[PDB]
Amino acid sequence: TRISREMMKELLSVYFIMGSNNTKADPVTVVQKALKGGATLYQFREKGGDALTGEARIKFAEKAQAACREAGVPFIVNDDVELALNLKADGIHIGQEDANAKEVRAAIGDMILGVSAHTMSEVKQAEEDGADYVGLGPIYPTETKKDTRAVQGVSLIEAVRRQGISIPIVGIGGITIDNAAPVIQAGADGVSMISAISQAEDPESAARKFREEIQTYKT
Ligand SMILES: Cc1nc(C(=O)O)sc1CCOP(=O)(O)O
Ligand SMILES: C=C1C=NC(C(F)(F)F)=NC1=N
Repeated sequence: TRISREMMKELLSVYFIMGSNNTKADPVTVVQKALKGGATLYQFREKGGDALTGEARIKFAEKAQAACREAGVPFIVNDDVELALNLKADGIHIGQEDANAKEVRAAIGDMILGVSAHTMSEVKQAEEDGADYVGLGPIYPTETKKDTRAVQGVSLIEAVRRQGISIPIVGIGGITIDNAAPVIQAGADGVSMISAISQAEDPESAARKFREEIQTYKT
């Protein structure tokens, strides 16, 4: 069957997202350090300019997935349903324009399904379509993606919970160790980030601090 709501919420705690172009250091090493530090979930997101393509992309994906397996953390693939199926990934994350969530849910069996949502209606539709979790953002100003909607703070998260919507939620967009707390307090089940860890001088320590911080506010 699909993942349980309870387990999904635990996995979203410290959700690290990264592609080879999000760090000036060795990509594979940064991922391994994030996992060693405490990341509870990892998403393979290789996009933008200078992104790896073809065999080079697959090899990185395979290495990232191996680090995830060895750390006992699920491996999520961004957008590429075919790759997710080919690599036997633990899940897939899709956006609003990328595909038809209902069709993706049917094609991936019981894999974890994540959908990016930005409005109340999108959140409700995602759950109805079969999503196991929703990614809401950008919470704070970001420069890593540079193709996001306007910053929305934690007001939408609060509104969703106020209505009684219980779907697992992860916040994303400009999240740092210093602004993560309010996201959890608003009702999110975790925080997702790229730069806060990928560009940190000490990725392992960064993930560790996030782990402790999220644990504290979820308690
Ligand atoms: C991939 C992505 N999506 C966003 C959204 O708002 O949907 S924000 C984002 C990435 C931002 O990375 P960082 O943690 O470095 O700000
Ligand atoms: C654009 C995105 C928004 N949210 C998430 C996640 F945090 F994983 F839900 N991933 C993305 N790729």
